[PDB]
Amino acid sequence: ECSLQSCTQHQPYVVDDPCPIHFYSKWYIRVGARKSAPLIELCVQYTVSCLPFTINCQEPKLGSLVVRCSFYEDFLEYHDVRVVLDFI
Amino acid sequence: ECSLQSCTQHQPYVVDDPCPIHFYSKWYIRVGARKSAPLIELCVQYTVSCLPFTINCQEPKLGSLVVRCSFYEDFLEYHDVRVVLDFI
Repeated sequence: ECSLQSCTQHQPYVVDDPCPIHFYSKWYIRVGARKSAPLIELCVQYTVSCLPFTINCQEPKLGSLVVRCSFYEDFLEYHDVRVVLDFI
Repeated sequence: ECSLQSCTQHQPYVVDDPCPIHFYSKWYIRVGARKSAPLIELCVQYTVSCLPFTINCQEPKLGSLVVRCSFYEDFLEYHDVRVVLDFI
């Protein structure tokens, strides 16, 4: 799955949670455009705040933002959602 | 809306139509990561075939592939869907 979000470049932006309502959230940065790339977990200048998760509206330099969604709190099954931005 | 498709880099790939079933299709290349960017219409080396629409599995150099979907043949209302690839 994939999420297209619009924001103003180089300005704070509260990222809309692409996961279904109630689903638990983990935010990552992947490396390269490659299917199985390593992930850098966020909230364990790009990152602005973690409460709520807000960023400066640009693409990170080494990968593309990713949200890990799960129906369960400890992620028995999870689904990833790439977050791609375009600039108004 | 957005579509994440997996393919093998630098190899022919038949793009899966992200539009709903039956919806009419126009394929474009936008310019830059900017919301209102000009569009280059395809099927009026990246492009491999138009029947069915197949490409070489990479990101185009100046923008990101886009599909224009419409319930009507002459596009009274249309919805765009960005196509983003990752590489297995």
